[PDB]
Amino acid sequence: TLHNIITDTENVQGSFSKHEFQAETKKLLDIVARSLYSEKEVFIRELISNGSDALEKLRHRMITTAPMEIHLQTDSVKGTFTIQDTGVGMNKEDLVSNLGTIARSGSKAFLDSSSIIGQFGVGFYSAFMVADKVEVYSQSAEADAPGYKWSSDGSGVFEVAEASGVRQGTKIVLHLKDDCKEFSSEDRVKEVVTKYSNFVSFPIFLNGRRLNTLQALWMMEPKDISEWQHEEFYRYVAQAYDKPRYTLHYRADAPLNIRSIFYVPEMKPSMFDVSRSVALYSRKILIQTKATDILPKWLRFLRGVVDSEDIPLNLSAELLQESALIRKLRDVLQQRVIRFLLDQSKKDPEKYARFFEDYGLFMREGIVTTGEQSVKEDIAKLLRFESSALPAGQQTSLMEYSSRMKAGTRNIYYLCAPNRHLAEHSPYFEAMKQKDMEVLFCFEQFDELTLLHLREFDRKKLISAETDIVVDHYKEEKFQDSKPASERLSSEQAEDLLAWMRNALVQRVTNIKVTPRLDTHPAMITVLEMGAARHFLRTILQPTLEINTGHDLIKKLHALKDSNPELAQLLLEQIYDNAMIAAGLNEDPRPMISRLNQLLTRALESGSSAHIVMVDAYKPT
Amino acid sequence: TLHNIITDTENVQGSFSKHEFQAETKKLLDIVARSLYSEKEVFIRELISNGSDALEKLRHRMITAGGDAPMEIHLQTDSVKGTFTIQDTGVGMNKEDLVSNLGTIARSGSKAFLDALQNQAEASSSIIGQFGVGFYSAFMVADKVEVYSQSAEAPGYKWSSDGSGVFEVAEASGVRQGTKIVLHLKDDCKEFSSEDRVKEVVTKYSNFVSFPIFLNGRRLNTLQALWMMEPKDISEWQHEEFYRYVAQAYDKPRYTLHYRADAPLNIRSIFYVPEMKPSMFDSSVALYSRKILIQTKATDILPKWLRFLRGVVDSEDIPLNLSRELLQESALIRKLRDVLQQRVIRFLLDQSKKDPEKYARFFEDYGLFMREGIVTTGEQSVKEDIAKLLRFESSALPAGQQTSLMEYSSRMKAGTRNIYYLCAPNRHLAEHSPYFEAMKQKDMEVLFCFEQFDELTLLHLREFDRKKLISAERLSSEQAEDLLAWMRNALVQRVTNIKVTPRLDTHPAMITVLEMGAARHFLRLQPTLEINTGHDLIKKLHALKDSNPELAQLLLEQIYDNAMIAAGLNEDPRPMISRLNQLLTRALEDSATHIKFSKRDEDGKELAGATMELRDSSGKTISTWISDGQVKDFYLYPGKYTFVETAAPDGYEVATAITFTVNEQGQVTVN
Ligand SMILES: Nc1ncnc2c1ncn2[C@@H]1O[C@H](COP(=O)(O)OP(=O)(O)O)[C@@H](O)[C@H]1O
Ligand SMILES: Nc1ncnc2c1ncn2[C@@H]1O[C@H](COP(=O)(O)OP(=O)(O)O)[C@@H](O)[C@H]1O
Ligand code: BEF
Ligand code: BEF
Ligand SMILES: [Mg+2]
Ligand SMILES: [Mg+2]
Repeated sequence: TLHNIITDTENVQGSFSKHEFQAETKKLLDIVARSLYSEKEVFIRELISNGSDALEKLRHRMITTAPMEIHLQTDSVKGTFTIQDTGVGMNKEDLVSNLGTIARSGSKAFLDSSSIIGQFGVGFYSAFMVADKVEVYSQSAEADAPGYKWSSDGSGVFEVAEASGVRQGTKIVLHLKDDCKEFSSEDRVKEVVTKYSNFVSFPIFLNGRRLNTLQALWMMEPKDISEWQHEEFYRYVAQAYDKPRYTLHYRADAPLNIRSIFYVPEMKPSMFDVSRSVALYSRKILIQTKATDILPKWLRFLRGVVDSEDIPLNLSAELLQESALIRKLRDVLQQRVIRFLLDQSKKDPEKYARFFEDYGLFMREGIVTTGEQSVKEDIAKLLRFESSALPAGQQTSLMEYSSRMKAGTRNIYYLCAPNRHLAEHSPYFEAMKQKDMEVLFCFEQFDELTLLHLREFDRKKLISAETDIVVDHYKEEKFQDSKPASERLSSEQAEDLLAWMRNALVQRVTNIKVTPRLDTHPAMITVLEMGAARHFLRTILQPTLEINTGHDLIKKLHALKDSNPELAQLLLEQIYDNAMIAAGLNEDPRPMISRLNQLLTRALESGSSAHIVMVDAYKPT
Repeated sequence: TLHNIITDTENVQGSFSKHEFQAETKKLLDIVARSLYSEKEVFIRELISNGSDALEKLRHRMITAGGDAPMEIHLQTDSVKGTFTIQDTGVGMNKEDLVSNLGTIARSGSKAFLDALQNQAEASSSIIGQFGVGFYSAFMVADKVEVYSQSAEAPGYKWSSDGSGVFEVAEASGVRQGTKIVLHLKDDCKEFSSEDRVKEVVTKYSNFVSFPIFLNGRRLNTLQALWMMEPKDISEWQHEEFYRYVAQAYDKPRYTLHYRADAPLNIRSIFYVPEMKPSMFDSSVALYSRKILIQTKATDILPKWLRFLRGVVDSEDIPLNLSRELLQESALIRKLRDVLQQRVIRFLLDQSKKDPEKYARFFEDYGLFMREGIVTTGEQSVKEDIAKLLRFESSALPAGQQTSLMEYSSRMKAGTRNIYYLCAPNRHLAEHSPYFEAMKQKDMEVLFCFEQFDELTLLHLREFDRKKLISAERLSSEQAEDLLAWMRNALVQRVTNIKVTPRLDTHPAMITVLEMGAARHFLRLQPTLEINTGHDLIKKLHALKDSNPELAQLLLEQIYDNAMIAAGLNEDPRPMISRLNQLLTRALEDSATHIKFSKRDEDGKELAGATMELRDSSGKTISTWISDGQVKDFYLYPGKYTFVETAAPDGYEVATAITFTVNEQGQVTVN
């Protein structure tokens, strides 16, 4: 039944020889040049990072005055990229051991400055991605040493000679290959600096002009950032022209080190873009997330930045193609954002209402597409509704509903209608008012779908009014009519009428019934799973028609079936249609307009009238 | 104002030494085992790739120096000891090859083997390894690695290391032909001694590896790489099954494209379009190379608008990043994306011919993707490529029938080069557009674009076929004028115009709109109601406005609402139902009493030309008019009034004023 081959069979014979690992240097160089970094442009990042590190080491040495800066120069005529830093520079032994040895990083021995970027000992070789020839001039700041020129074609060997006129620091000259002339373009080189190296701690000059490098706001003390600095920084990170309506500046080292700023734009989101967002950093250097989480999909409306020292970097930079503790970070961020937004609702409900109006669709999306019930409920805390127990216009929440529920109660009742007036005057609400439960009023298009997917909240089942009305037939229909029996059809009249209606609506309705639960309305359509039926139509519903035998229209229909039978049927058809529309279960309303106009004319029938008459006498002469 | 210190101030002084690049072996091992891959689980991919390569070399040897051995990769987990073991029955390694290949970073025996083959040999395209580092991925997850290997030539060996710069080699007995690798897993990596976990990783990366893969004596990879087979030797049921696997889906593909080509690059690929339409409540095309997963969500190979496709793309010669989970930046990959874009467009176009019906359903479901593509791309040539897939309706065609921009370009009058469209919520609002009524009479055909984002699509399209798209953008004569003047006051802030028109027939009124752009924002407004003065409800409305003003208010409101519905401008009439019910009950049951006034001669025939006033008991003139040879209607409320003749026509005597009373019961008396 099983096919295995692996067995404990092997035994060592005699002694072992010991060996050291070695390297195929030529092929390592090729790997760094062609196979290590997925984008050619990052040689700029790597060289700037090296210059920044050389400057940090000098700064640190300076404590134990001169300028500390990084210069870039593009010669589009000579096809040349030059970078020069005023840092510690390198001696002969340093040029040989650090530059000449792959995976050797002098920026490690440096152990006494979380400012140091360099780690791997390969970044420098990225120059050979874009250059036939690389020359290095370095002057190890120190009374002893002289200058040096380091030189290589990138294959196999390199040569070093003593040099004069070498300024303190290091200059590196890239003779660009014809493939890569784009990096002798000033506009091109500028694009790259501001992409990866825009938060570097020393000034960078490009062809004599100082680049507008920035402060890493996310690393700084939240209380020291003014609203205006956030406005500006938002515009930078979101590449936007408006300002944030909310700003969340979150630091933690709790489960994981986190330094982050999130913004909600003041603009409403584009509906085009919704169907068609935060940057990830470490050590002030950009790190890529294409095809990665950081935030869950429903929080893609947020803009801003996340930095976490617990995220390891691969040898290139990207990495972000993971699920480890990213999934954790994402869960932490989601929780914190929900808490932030709940707090904004407390502070300023009216402002939150505007937020919810503009961004609520993201919450609904999040509830609908999550499989995790606890997450659905967390996000659900952000939803807002009106209530039958609160004045019109006043927003409430599932939490506040829960806190008004009497000790006995175990369900949350809701009603979805286009607006406050229609909900308040809904036949489904009239029926519910005979009970003493609070009803949530939900006015937005996908609120019902949302609550259907939510299903329950804090162990309380969500039930639509329409559903609850149906369920009550299968319990005690112990409800009394709104009007005394004198204002209703007698039983004999009700039965006679119903039997007529059943014949007139044979294959349109499952059954027809009187209900004591209506007041203003002549009838209503009921369906057990009303919400799901409404949802299905967005592309027969064993519907029940329930009539109010106290309503003027119903009573008139009773008469009409024996006086103008054809008019009675037209009326009946219209009452059903009106109940289907009120139920939200109506197909195209256009084909009913014909009947309605016809009905309207036949209903509306002048009379006879009283005449006052004046005679004009003729004059004589 | 500039600051530069870069100057040619250096000079080469004296002689120079030549030095060879070196390599810090210790640190480099750490880099592979720590800082190379996004996930630790990837050591399983690498070791299986190596077993596949070993097997492939053995298979190649036996073509020529034939012999008889089964070709298999075996994995074993031990959850008590915390070990992961992989064994292949491939070509194995002698002592020299263990020291050379395993002991030297970036040395690849498999690469050398590849370089010596005829490019035509099958092993040329199935050997995976290139870099000579994949093996060091074991130290990511293992404190100790043991390799037992027995070459196919004329002694077994055990290679052993902790991964800290040294390794040991000793002779070993009992080693089976091939190679066995035993990982003693780190404490934080013990999950790879779990069978279920290892199974997840094997199926993720290595499910299509050419050789049988066993785990704890059970076979895993039962899935053959359909994209490498001849399109003709694959059945519809194989596609359905493969689709479901590769898309993780449960429906069938509505469309299947099996594309092979050796052109800009080796391509073996299969694309599917799902049968199920997508929505809000919510995999991609995967990238492979030599049957191994590179990216579950391929990024650079397709344009974003084709993200609705599922399936797989495999290329043997696509340039891989060292991590094997990315592609290098490449002009070849750019060309590939362009080629695929064109192939899929070509395929969908062909499908619109073979079955326009089916393609019509496809365009309804996925058309938004095409519209997005046209808006987001910057190449005019490609915009017009994707635009060949668009369907609209036309002014020159019946309702509900689709046409392409090409078919429009077909029918155009010989002396013209302009594409006229009109983006409307619906057909009614289109056919009755002022701007379109222009193009009806003198000019000719207009595209009707009802779908959302149809507008900015064409705006972004700009130009198609070297041509330019441009948006083309009873009751008497005084009874009616009276009615109109009343209507403008009850609907003061609902419409910006009220007209009278002779169409309608069955319809008492219709809504028309000038700007379609507005109407969208409205259901995203300045309507124009137009009245049929021959319609019974309108003539009823006319009569009730004075007689039963409150009833005529409901009726008016209803006629307006009914017209907005008939124009598709109000899709959810819930706001009107309570009112409509009031209208019905009141219609089936006025306060003002109808009073008809006759001015006559001595024979009792109606007399024109008399100036008349009606005044109330206070003396106030309520109304002044001239008799015109027919009866005059008034509607008065309870009180006392007087009809006064203020001028008689020439040759007639002025009659005595007539005083009358209307009471609360609607009965009238002359006093
Ligand atoms: N501009 C510079 N000035 C001084 N030292 C430098 C400079 N650039 C590189 N180095 C030295 O060379 C080493 C190698 O650089 P690189 O290959 O990028 O590795 P790292 O990851 O250490 O930065 C560094 O560790 C540093 O000691
Ligand atoms: N299971 C095996 N059987 C025989 N040879 C192997 C096996 N695994 C690895 N090798 C040899 O070791 C070399 C190093 O493997 P690896 O570091 O993955 O580099 P590569 O990219 O060449 O596969 C291979 O080129 C191959 O010659
Ligand atoms: F700049 Be080093 F390679 F991290
Ligand atoms: F498996 Be090798 F490093 F490509
Ligand atoms: Mg560096
Ligand atoms: Mg390998």
